[PDB]
Amino acid sequence: PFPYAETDVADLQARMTAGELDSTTLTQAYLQRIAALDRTGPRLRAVIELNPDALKEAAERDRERRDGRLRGPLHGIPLLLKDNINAAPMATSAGSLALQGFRPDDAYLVRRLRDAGAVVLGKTNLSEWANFRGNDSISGWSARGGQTRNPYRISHSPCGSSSGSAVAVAANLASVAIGTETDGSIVCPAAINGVVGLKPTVGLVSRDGIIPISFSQDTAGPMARSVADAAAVLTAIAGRDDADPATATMPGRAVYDYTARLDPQGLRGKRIGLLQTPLLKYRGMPPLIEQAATELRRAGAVVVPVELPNQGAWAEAERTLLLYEFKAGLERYFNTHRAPLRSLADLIAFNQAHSKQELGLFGQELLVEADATAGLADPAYIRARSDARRLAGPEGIDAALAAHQLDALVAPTTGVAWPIRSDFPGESYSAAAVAGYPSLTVPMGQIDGLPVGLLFMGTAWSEPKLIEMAYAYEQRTRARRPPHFDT
Repeated sequence: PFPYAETDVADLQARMTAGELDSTTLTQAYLQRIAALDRTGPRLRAVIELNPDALKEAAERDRERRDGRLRGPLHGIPLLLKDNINAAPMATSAGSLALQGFRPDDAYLVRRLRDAGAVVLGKTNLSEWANFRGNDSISGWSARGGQTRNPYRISHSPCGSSSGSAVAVAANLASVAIGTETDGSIVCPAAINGVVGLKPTVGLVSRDGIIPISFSQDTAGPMARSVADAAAVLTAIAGRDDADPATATMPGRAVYDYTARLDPQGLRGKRIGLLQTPLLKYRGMPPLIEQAATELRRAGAVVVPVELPNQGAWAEAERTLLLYEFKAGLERYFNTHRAPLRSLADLIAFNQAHSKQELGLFGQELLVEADATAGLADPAYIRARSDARRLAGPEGIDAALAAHQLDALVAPTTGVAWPIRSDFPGESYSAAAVAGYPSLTVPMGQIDGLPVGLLFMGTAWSEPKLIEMAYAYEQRTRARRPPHFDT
């Protein structure tokens, strides 16, 4: 039994601080487990590239500790980063063969994690280009990283686009991980793999140094086995960055310790709206969501059934804004970091030239459609961006919260994992993604051995409250169960 399995960040830190564990031991333990479960054995393929300097980093953190120069709660803690996040000296490929030799400098959030003392173990696989490449795509697949597998049943999907990060955390391949979300890419794979996933308000965490899709919806976020671990990571990565204008829009930003919000009485006096959608009747779901509602009520919260105004009405507008922002953002990123590719057209041409390795399972229709967009000055785009944001936020999530004076909206995150070699109606997480509002999924059980999560959504900047509520729910349920491997 892995000696660090299911061990929280605070506990690992306590052990190292007591001199019973050091970063190099913990780091090498994870690396050995990665070799045994990710590269061989069940071949989870959650890790696309190891950091050659992982041991060096861990050893330096230990020397600093012995010298009495601690950096904080994450000192010596090993973590993994989705492969669309820049982090030297590894490549940042977004899973594409086109960027296999592209090794840009650290993204802002990575600089923050390293300054906090975290050890970067490596990069995790993701649906190629964060699943914004083609139609009928396969979640968790990329040309460079292959197919990531769900550890609860390796024949099934890990979902995406933060596939490797969710799987790695669920399989105890690292303490915590960082993923990114445009629309469902953090909370969906987190729920599908039985872990906690938190997508913050757009602007809380800098997007600088991340291969993008949408500046309107994109955001990095923590993935962990517990809410406390996710809160510790958020505390380290949140912050204003001059390179990302969205971070300047945050009201009253301060050096906030989100772990202070880990209140076991966090649901007392709260009001929650249980979203009514067909997902509540998903096979095997009724008992789980009913039990969750009961736990929330017993914890002191009022739970009332509500419908999200404009549910899905933003679909068309969102599709439009993503196409326009993807071309603009990707080309800006290529230029800023001097990538070997200079345009979206170059990428499209590359995949065609390497069709055997890149276009064998599905195409690149989204890249093609995005390349044909006029630009950000197009009236149609401006209208779409405005409509999507309005429908999902002010007239969506906010309208529901105001109608019953609620603190949050909850619902099952999604259905269960499906066979890889083969969209669940009623999902609600798109509202938070499109509104740029915070969402957080917590394990709430399983159906036929496959994890199911409980989703929490709130208005902009409500992370402190969402964490309090999610933690309170988690502490009285402790529903997560680790995956069982054959050998």
